[PDB]
Amino acid sequence: ERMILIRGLTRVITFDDQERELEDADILIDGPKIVAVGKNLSDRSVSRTIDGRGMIALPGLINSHQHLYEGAMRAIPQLERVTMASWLEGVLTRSAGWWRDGKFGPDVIREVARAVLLESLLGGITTVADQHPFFPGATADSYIDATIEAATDLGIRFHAVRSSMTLGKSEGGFCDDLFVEPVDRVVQHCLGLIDQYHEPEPFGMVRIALGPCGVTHDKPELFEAFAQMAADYDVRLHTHFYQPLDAGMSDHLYGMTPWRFLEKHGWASDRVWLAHAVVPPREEIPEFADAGVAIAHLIAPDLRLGWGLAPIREYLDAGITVGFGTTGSASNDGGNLLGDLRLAALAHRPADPNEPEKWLSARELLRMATRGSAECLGRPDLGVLEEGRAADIACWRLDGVDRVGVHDPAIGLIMTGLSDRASLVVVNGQVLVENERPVLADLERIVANTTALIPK
Ligand SMILES: [Zn+2]
Repeated sequence: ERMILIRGLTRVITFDDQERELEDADILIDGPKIVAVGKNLSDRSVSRTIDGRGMIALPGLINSHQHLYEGAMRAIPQLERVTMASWLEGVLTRSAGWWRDGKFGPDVIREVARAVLLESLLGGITTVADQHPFFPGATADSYIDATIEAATDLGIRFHAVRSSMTLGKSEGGFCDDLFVEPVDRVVQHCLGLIDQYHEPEPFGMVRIALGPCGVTHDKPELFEAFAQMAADYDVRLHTHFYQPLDAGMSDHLYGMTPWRFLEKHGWASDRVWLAHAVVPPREEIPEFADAGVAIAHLIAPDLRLGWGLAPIREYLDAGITVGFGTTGSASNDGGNLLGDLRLAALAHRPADPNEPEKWLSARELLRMATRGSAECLGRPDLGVLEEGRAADIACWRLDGVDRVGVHDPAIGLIMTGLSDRASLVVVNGQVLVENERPVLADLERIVANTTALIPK
């Protein structure tokens, strides 16, 4: 009261239940929450007014699938053109080698996370779900502590997804037994993280989720423990889903499809969101919907790894929640969620060359990146510019020379531009970016410090 007023925004995209948009309108903020969205709001109890003229405001973008530690693994010549098998082997080899050489402990990961998460804020991303699977040694080291610390320092909203690779090469697994933890170690560790960090209240800034790498990378016992843990502590469940080699490997290991696996081990529920979902059998999609599972579309790695086009239109037709994410920077290789939406806008269209009404629109993509992702993460308090939701807001300027001649500013955010840099970004009511610059973080100092720590 002590309120913040963003006045005169040229366009507001709400993604509320009526899909309202507004022009020349205001957003009124008090503490962590939005008070009003509308024309000519009162500045009676306002301590600060921000000039929104020439900007478009959206809900803060929500990256429902990251791997922050991979920020250290960008643009590696040997991984430029690689199929999954070679790629995965190259990432595991590097994370294991750097770690054993003392170059990749929680303290390095903290600063790599700080850089990728600051990038995220600067890209208009106000919540990130990071899935960290790398816990070498005889004790679960403090990598998630490190990412939470970075996220907390920056003030970005954060879901830490505790991942693993519990299926050993012995038992038909992919990875070296250095990455393989006993299921009880993983379960024990997750219990402690929930107790220490999880903020279940509305507008909570740190949440914990439980996330096996996959149906063919983790023991079915882990899936069931997590299903129990999620019901008892009311947290959510995350895993990869229907990557191209999965159906065959699942059949080989278990004689069932990946979806049947999930059903059998307690994961066919509305506690679950699923990464990629590139190549499910079409017949199972109605079952996804009936179960209430959510799907995060990840166009950039699906393309980069040569996997192709997830049936997103089919998911939307079926009423399935669709969110959006970047995955990690070893398979993207950036954290630029907004830019990746352009990739999706365009790459999907050749699959349906004569039915353009099937193509994903700009507004559908922006909805996936905000409300959709919010729903993946089970956050009814995010992803929507309306009274009562979190004051998580991302705004871009529309008056650049590269956006001249744009007729619809929302389509324009996808279809035009030299830069995806946000102008104004608010998280939990706190202004963190203004004039395309961090207001509390030392951008240059963060770059210098993290750069020095990247393994060479
Ligand atoms: Zn992933």
